[PDB]
Amino acid sequence: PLQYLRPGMVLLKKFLKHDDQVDIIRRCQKLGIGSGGFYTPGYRDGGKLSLQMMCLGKNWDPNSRSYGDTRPFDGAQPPSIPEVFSKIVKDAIQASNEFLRQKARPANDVEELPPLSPDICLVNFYTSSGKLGLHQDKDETKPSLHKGLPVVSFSLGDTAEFLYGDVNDVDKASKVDLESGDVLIFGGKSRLIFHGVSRIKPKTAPNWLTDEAKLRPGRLNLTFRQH
Ligand SMILES: [Mn+2]
Repeated sequence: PLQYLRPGMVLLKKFLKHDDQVDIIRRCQKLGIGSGGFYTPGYRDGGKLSLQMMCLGKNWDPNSRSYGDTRPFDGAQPPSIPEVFSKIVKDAIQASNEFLRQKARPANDVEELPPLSPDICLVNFYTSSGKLGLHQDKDETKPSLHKGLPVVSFSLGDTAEFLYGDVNDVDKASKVDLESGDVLIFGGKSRLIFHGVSRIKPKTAPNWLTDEAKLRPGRLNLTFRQH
C-alpha cells in the first residue's frame, strides 16, 4: 500500500479516495476551461509530447522559466489552490512520515519528510501519446530546495510509466507505474531526482472514474511544490 522507492521517496498506492478523484477531475475540468486554464507550453525541460498544463497558486512560465503572479502570454492570474487539495497533500506527507517511522528500525537514521505548504500546483494533462522528458524540479528557491521540501504528485486517469534517477540518462533510470489514485512524494535526498513520463498506458483508467467524472482519454497529474 505504501512503497519505499529510495530515501525520501514514497509511493502511496490508491491514496486518493473515490469521491476525491471525481472532485479533483471536476474542479480541474472547470478551472481548465476558464481564465488561466490549460494551454500547450512551447517549452518544457526535457521535451514533451501531447501535453497541456495550467498552474494553480503561483504560475510557472515556460518562456521565462521562472515563477510569477500571472501568465505572461495572456496576463491571466492562476486560480488559487483549492484548500481540499492542500489538505490531501498534508495527509499524504503525514501518512508517508508514519510509514517511514515504522520502517526505521535501527541500523540507520530515522527518515522524515519535511512539511509542505504548497503554493505551486502544476496541472499536467497528457493525452494517450503523452510524454515528458527527464528533468529536475530545480526552479524553486534555494532555501526550499536546500531544505528538501518535497514534491507531492497526484495521478488520475490512465497509468503513467514514470522514470526516475540521479542523472539525465534513461539507461540509468528506474521505472514505476503511477496508476489512478496514486500519490508520489519525493523530498529530502530525493528532492532533485531526474524524472519524467515515458509513456501513458492507454485504456487503464478505472471505468467508474471515466464514467462518473466524464474523463477524456489520457492522464491528469497535479504536482505540488513550495516555492
Ligand atoms: Mn517534474
